[PDB]
Amino acid sequence: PYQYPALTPEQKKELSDIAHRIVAPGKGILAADESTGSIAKRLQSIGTENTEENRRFYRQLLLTADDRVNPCIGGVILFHETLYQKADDGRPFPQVIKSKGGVVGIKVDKGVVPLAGTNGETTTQGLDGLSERCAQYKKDGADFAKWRCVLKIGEHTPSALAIMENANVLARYASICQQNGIVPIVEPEILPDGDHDLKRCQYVTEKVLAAVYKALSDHHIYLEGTLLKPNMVTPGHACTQKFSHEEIAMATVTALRRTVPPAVTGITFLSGGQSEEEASINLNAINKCPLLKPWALTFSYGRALQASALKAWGGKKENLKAAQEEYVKRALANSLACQGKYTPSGQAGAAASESLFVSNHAY
Amino acid sequence: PYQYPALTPEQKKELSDIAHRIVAPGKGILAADESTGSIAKRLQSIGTENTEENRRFYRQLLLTADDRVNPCIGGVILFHETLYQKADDGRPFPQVIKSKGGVVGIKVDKGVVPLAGTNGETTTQGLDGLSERCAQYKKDGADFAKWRCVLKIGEHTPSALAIMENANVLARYASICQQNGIVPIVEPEILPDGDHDLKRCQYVTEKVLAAVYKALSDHHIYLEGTLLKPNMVTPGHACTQKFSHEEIAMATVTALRRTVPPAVTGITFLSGGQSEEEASINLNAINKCPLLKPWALTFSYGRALQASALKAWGGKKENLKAAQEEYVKRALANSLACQGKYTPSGQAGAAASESLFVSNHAY
Amino acid sequence: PYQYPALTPEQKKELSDIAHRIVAPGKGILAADESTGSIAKRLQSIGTENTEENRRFYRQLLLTADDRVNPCIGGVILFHETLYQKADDGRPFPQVIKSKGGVVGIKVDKGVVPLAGTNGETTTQGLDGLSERCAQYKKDGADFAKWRCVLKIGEHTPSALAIMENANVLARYASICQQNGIVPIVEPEILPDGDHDLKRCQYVTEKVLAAVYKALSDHHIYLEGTLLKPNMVTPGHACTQKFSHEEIAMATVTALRRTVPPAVTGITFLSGGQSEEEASINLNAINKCPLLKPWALTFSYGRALQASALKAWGGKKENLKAAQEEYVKRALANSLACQGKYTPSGQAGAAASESLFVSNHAY
Amino acid sequence: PYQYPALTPEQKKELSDIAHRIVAPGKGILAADESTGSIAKRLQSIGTENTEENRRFYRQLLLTADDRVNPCIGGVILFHETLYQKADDGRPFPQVIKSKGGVVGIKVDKGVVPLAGTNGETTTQGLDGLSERCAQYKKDGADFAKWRCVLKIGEHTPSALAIMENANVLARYASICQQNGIVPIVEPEILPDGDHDLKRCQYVTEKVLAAVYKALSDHHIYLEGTLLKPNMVTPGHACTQKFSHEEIAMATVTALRRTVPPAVTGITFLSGGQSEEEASINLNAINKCPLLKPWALTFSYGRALQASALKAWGGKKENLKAAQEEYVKRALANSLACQGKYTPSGQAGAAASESLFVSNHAY
Repeated sequence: PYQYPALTPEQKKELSDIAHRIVAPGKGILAADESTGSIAKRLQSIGTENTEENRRFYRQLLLTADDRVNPCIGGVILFHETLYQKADDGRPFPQVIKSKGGVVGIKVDKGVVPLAGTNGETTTQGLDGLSERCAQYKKDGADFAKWRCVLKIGEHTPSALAIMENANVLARYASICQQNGIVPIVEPEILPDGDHDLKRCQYVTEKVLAAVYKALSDHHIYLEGTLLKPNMVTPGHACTQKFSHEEIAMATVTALRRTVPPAVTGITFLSGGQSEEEASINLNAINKCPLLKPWALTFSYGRALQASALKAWGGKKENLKAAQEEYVKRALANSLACQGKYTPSGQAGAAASESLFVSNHAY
Repeated sequence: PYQYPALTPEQKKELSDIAHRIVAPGKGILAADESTGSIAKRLQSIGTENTEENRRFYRQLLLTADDRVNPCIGGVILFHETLYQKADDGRPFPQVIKSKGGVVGIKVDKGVVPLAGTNGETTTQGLDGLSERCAQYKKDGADFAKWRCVLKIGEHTPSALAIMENANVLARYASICQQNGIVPIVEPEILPDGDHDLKRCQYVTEKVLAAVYKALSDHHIYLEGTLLKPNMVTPGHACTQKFSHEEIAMATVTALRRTVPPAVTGITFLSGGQSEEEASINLNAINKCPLLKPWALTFSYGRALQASALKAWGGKKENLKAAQEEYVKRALANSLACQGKYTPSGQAGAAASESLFVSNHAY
Repeated sequence: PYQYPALTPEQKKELSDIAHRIVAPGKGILAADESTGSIAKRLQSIGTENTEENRRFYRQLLLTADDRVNPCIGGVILFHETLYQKADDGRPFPQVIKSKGGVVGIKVDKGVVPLAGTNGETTTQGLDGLSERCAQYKKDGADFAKWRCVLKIGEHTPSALAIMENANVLARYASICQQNGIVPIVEPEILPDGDHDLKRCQYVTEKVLAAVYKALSDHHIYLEGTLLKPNMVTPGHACTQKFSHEEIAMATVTALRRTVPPAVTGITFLSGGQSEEEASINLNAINKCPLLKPWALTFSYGRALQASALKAWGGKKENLKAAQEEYVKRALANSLACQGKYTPSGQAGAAASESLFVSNHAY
Repeated sequence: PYQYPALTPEQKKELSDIAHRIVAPGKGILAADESTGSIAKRLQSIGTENTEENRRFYRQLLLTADDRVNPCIGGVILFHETLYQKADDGRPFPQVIKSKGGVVGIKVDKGVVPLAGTNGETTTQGLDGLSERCAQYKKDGADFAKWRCVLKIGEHTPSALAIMENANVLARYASICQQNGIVPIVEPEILPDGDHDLKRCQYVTEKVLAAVYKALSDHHIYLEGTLLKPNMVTPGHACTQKFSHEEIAMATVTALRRTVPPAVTGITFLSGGQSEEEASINLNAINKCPLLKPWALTFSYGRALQASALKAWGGKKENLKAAQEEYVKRALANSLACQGKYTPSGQAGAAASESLFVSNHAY
């Protein structure tokens, strides 16, 4: 083939630096990028109305937690709206995030759409005018993006077509962002739904990740200037067979070692329905795994960092402190987990948990 | 692989019928789908202002030509705007088109965007919410769509990446339309620019078309419910070597016979910068070619059906008749061409022409 | 991509001519290329010993049938051994075949080998020194070759890997033969085993053929200088649902029309276990099918042309005449079938049969 | 996709162990697998006759070097013939190799063959009955194999077709060996010929390696039970621009970090025409490179370990000692190089050399 560089050494340096800061040792990402539709089902759980102010107050609640949270959070994924909101102190949220030593990210996909002649499979859209949107977001302080593709395991679910099509769109999205100085987080999520065991998930995860990096290559994206946000290798939510945390940890790092090139700056796992505690224990075990792990293995959790905080808050402005405390707890635990230093459960074996939040999806 | 039908026998029948009527013997397509930006450079050639009324009047000029034009035009490709305009008689344009026995089409792509780490190569966007747009257009009377991808020949131009990426997006676009009862016209256009000869264009056209039908297959689209709008195989506009019309005709039908399955209802060629006359002569020779041609070989011209009409009109409402006459001339000639009955030049050999309209592109 | 011609116009002409003669109207191919292992199970059915002389006598029996057989047989596929044998009259068999207006072919693959990490799937080998072998066979009078790949339908049988791998090896084999002036018969056979219905076979056949022509394209083979030897689209041998001959005929020509380019000189079907009579009736119906069939639709049968002859012979030299008569019967019937003129059953509908010969395979 | 394991945990363990011993810290591989044709041009350089005894004596010369060589050589690649020869002491060569703590390997490909419609490109054959040959070699003491594919850089040389085809055959070869308990060394060699610079070689090497691991994945081979034998990233032999050893070292480990998964046990570089000394200095610098290198970076040299020894020997049995001394020198240097401990030149920068041996190829 032939060489026409996509990025200049200058643009390349820039992308590597951002990618590296987000995933610095002990750090992870807060994914607070629920669209108004999904946060609605959250706010609604605590009988609170889904109003812009309520959404703005809760995002603030999370984003203005005390400084114990600073060394733990490398980046925060925001929804478009929140990226233009302000804290009570009149500071735009990207400002409060940065001031606390965090990098701000923005979700840029426009949801999943059905794949015709498939068994309920899906791609995701959002490429139209993505370049323009990325240049603006860059101007407005965001340094990394998020695009989520969804795969599922069924009798004939991860259809090649889905694998090929999803891998290719992740590559297109990645290419566009890099051109605008935004570090793409590539999120090929294989859903925990179904009663498949550990090994079926590992096999499927390995086949999917292989396709994804080949696509990324074809499309010529600069790996060092990217993050990977896979699912951990776990049994299906309906599988009756039990597995320990090092069974899932071993399965996860193996799958990862066989597919993602060492040049990938880091992989930030999604929790997919796991309880806050269970999600921490698995991240820890992953980091305790004996095998050589050439990339940062950290977190990029949403509800796994938010369940207890939301529930503590319960819409009452009066519970702000108690809520923020619940979130800081989690942030600390996950900063420990992503270092294999998580003190409770989690350790080159384990098998604890207890909390729970999943739905026909996973997460 | 595994069977999950994309279309029902009912939806399949529907798509075949529409595809077949558009390309019935003696018929072709008027591509009158210039966006406001390109028609602007047209109107401007005849020192007329680019106003909605002027655009509406000129579209009307073409669309209300006398009934001699009815057996010649199977379909008309409209731009979004015109699809919602009315003729002086208060009739929506889709209505005047249909009443004259034509099927109305709508251009649905949102232009080309650069491919990073490529030599000025491009894909095209417009997939975002394409399903929704297609359902509406269907409601509003359109039965087929148009999406144009652009490839170019250079020292290293038709890069696989471009070929693969463009082929795949044509397949995605095709899949979505078929799901909404719209017959997709697949337009992989290889640009006439460069000083390449006949054979380089044939080779490249063969490689591109092969990729396109494989993609179409992977994506499971129903071929019978599609039209192909390729370029004819011609030397580059800058090639100093001369070729006869059967040299290009032979080169064109060969390239086509090696790549597009007989199940494809018909191929409607683009003129790409050829004069009205030259475009007619080549279409005719193509239809005079001795080889077995299992699909309709017809036209889907824009400026090759409009040059003389536009120039006759020259903005003066007074020249309406003289202008419409110029267009009807062309329509007749092309109805003859697509039957190998075109009486002037054009015939299993030929080499005439004379008119001219191309620019860094081709067309 | 880039142009480095594989074949010269001279080599191209040559390949087209051979391909066209084999499949001239009314003609088909006798596949008499059983290896010593399979003919052994044949000879053994009629309690005759598998000796070189017995094999040579029986091949002779077939190859020296009276002149009524001449306009019916365009080519004969021979096994390596027979290609070097002589008829009683001291004439090398390639000589008696040619003198009777037939083209001689040679099987050049070296059987199937297992595909690792697959459900009993297989490729086929024989590429090693294939070029050398082809140059010799060419010298020794053979003008076309045969290479058979085998695919099967199971809960997860036509695995992409098998499809991709088999398609690619067919392309490699095809490329080598064309370089040595031998017209490759490409044989992607999907086995009749399993209880799948008509539609599952059609879907699978369509997916396989699509892959095969894409591969062929990638590998740059000259289509016009090739023959295709697919399976007809039929239900599985274990399917309890009944289908008429036009159901299978319709299913077959549809599948074919969607996948193989009109440039392919002809498709010579394998019988795969069908009785001599049933095989004739299906070929006929196929040729009676109302749809446009741009290529020769003929036969390339083995046991479907030989069952009755072998059984008539029964090892006795005394029954030579009665045996040859049985074969000539079949040859005539199939010459009629491949013209849609087969007078008994077979006709744009039908549903007759009665004879039988299949085994864990199909054929 | 779907899970049908290729290897059992037992077979998997076995392959990992062998792979790991060959490439243990400080160890490398002696590639002494010249076919009779190439060793002939060697023996001939020192005006010695190419007789079985002369070939047997010289192989012995290398294989019976004193014990200083034992910790340095993890494996030895032998040609078929030598695998069945004996040392003067009546010991089969696989025995003397093993007794000295080495693993014996066997070259199993049958050379390169032209790719039709390509610019002098090539695949390699040797798959026919490869399984059988591998089972025998296993019985006869070999534990790893070698298969070499050759790619070249030209105006349009690394044609996709070549890349795809070569990658696929490496995967087929790898699959077969693993099934027979033999650790495949995968050798996609991009030839040093041409006047291309460092960056063109890096780009091409990155594109080739990406294709190779995707193929390997598709074919389901077990990475941990494999070795990679790439070329270092260097300018073309005809490039007039100069580069330092860390320029080539940096270029090499970057290219490697972007493409080969950390699960690959180790990469054993080929010298490709570099002098013994230059080859050592580059290996060292590679190991001195600041970047994270998750796999063993060692040597698998032929003439780069043999030049001086052969020349010292000069056919005279009398010079046995002086010759073996020259080889032991090199072995030691390379054991140091592959540890970044090579004491002369070589160090996170350098730019020395001086010796020379390349020909229209590279090596």
